[PDB]
Amino acid sequence: CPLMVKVLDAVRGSPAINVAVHVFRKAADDTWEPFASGKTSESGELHGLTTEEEFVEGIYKVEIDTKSYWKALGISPFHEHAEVVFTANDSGPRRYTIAALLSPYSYSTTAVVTNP
Amino acid sequence: CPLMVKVLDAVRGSPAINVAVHVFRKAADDTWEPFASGKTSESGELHGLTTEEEFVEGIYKVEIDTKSYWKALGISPFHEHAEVVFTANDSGPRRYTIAALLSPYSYSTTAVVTNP
Amino acid sequence: CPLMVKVLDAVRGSPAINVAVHVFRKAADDTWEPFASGKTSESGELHGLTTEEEFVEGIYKVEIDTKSYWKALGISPFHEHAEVVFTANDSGPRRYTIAALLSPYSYSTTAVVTN
Amino acid sequence: CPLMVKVLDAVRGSPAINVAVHVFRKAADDTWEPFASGKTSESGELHGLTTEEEFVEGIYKVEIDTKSYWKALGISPFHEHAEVVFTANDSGPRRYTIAALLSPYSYSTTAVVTN
Ligand SMILES: CCOc1ccccc1-c1nc(-c2ccncc2)no1
Ligand SMILES: CCOc1ccccc1-c1nc(-c2ccncc2)no1
Repeated sequence: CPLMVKVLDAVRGSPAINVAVHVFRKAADDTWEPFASGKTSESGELHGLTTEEEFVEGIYKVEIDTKSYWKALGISPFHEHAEVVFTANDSGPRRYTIAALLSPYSYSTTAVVTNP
Repeated sequence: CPLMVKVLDAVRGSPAINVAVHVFRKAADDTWEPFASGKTSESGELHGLTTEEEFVEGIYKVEIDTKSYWKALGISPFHEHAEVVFTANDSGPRRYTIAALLSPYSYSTTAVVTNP
Repeated sequence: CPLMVKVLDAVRGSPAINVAVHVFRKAADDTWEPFASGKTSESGELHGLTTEEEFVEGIYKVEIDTKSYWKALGISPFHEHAEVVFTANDSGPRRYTIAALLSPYSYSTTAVVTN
Repeated sequence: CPLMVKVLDAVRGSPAINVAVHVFRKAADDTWEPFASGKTSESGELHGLTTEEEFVEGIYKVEIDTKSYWKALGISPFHEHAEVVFTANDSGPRRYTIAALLSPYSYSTTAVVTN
């Protein structure tokens, strides 16, 4: 519930299904520790990444594997991935949705942050 | 169910709440006939605009009143509105989501079209 | 020089070349009167639309013929066109650039207003 | 000339001026080595990053320091930075422009790859 990812396809006008997403958290030593991962559903959504307990304050990186998606539709895209890096939960727990809209040579991302 | 509008605020990182939306349909005489209207909810969504019966084939215009939103947050924006114009249901009934992401000097829009 | 339009293609990663663009000014009776038009260049730009003398405060609509663009590339598009509607205000900077980034089911637009 | 970066501000409708940009090339051991950097100009552009000789095929990362930008304007931002990661491929056009459109909780990026 606290971290959700939504991915849309701007070419097809559809959810981007079966998109791999990897989440990292910056460790004390400044390396990126694996935090969670998953694949978007048939609605382009990925829930279930983490729990309120696990999702502590920190700097998080959400890596959306856009290059496998375009190639596994038969398209050679420009970007390797879309990376979204942000500090989370630094004034207490929030719920974050990271949304991404994909084209072969472009993407946009936005965050929706709500306080439960 | 067949036509939904979702509006997000890129400054606040939130749904864009209480955004007025007007939908028009192009008439035989090439004028824009009022079709439906409403306001986004606290989740930035507007459902209930039309029914499968009412939502026939045609050219539709979804006008999102972005200028009242920015001003009624105390911001003077650039655009008068965001207009999304498209042919609908021309190969049979589809479900359309029109999404818009707003900034004072910019917006983006995408469509998600699904076949029930 | 006061009004320029820049159009980009998010599918091919290129300027959107030979796109028709029509500019309208809102008239007293709430109708849209033709103001300027042209086709984007090889760099996706359209210059020469108006002059400082002609470009007075008011409500303008920039209609980009995205459907013809995508059709000419063999790609099925969603929108009839992209329309960007804005007020020109003399209290703000002098030169307006209307930029649009096109995909078949999506577009993005922004204004760069500079002195 | 082969690599340019353009940054725009969607809140103010202007170029994003004096934004720090760092470019990295991926090394054999999967680490990111510094390649080029600078600050955007008054037109939101950064030229002069590299030369044709230096800019070989590979994986590049363009990190835009969006958080400092927004802080200097007094605006609370979401992202630490914006990172654009791509492969340079010689089979495609010669000149790369990486464009980014910034908002406090969102950004858009596109590539314009031309000859
Ligand atoms: C939290 C975002 O959730 C959504 C949920 C349902 C449908 C769409 C979205 C969504 N739309 C956009 C959007 C992307 C590009 N241009 C305009 C809008 N980003 O996310
Ligand atoms: C003001 C002229 O604009 C430009 C001039 C030169 C090159 C590129 C651009 C440009 N990039 C974008 C853009 C839009 C949405 N997401 C990312 C980028 N819009 O315009």
